[PDB]
Amino acid sequence: SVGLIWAQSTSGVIGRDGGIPWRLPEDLAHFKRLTMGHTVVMGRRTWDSLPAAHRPLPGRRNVVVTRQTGLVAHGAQVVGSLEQALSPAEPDAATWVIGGAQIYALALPLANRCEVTEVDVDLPPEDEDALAPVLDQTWAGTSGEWLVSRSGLRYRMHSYRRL
Ligand SMILES: NC(=O)c1ccc[n+]([C@@H]2O[C@H](COP(=O)([O-])OP(=O)(O)OC[C@H]3O[C@@H](n4cnc5c(N)ncnc54)[C@H](OP(=O)(O)O)[C@@H]3O)[C@@H](O)[C@H]2O)c1
Ligand SMILES: CCc1nc(N)nc(N)c1OCCCNc1ccccc1N1CCC(C(=O)O)CC1
Repeated sequence: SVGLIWAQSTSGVIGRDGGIPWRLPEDLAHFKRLTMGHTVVMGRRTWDSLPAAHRPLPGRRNVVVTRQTGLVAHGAQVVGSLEQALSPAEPDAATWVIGGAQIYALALPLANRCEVTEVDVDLPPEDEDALAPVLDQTWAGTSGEWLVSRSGLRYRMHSYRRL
């Protein structure tokens, strides 16, 4: 089982200036609950984007997809392709692909699940933004209710499964 998990603005932005252009504690907790104890696979730019306190993601096996021989920043297992990242795999549990846009594009054809947090923050897409992948007719989804964060932003979760 391969799942993609991401947070996006309503406009579809996932990344800007090497980071995430909002702060949503409730999404961080959701992401931690879904991924704890599992393998997380990410692109190398996302690895380098993590705040140092959070790299590697504690309690998870951190796999980083790169074309380089290895990385200066410690704590990852490097692989040269998504296929190498995914096999061997943890039994009875998802491997989670946690970004960014390039790695989501590689993983989308292989995935069985997508877990999306939508953040109602007004962020018109800018030229260099990383955007969320678009889901085609092979996906069926359900959506939770709109929630209000302690910081005032409205957000909600969408969950998709391959038909
Ligand atoms: N909102 C969210 O949920 C979320 C989640 C994660 C990240 N983000 C944001 O997304 C942005 C980063 O995304 P991104 O698309 O620029 O980068 P990315 O997917 O994180 O990483 C791209 C890197 O992955 C490696 N790579 C890509 N294709 C490969 C392939 N076929 N084989 C081997 N290695 C390959 C390359 O590493 P090398 O250059 O080392 O070869 C490439 O530079 C940041 O803004 C980050 O904050 C947002
Ligand atoms: C939460 C962002 C997010 N949200 C959904 N829904 N999906 C994703 N793929 C995703 O990006 C994860 C990679 C970037 N994380 C990240 C980026 C910037 C600051 C902090 C973090 N971290 C959050 C998770 C914390 C942990 O889990 O311990 C540690 C700090």
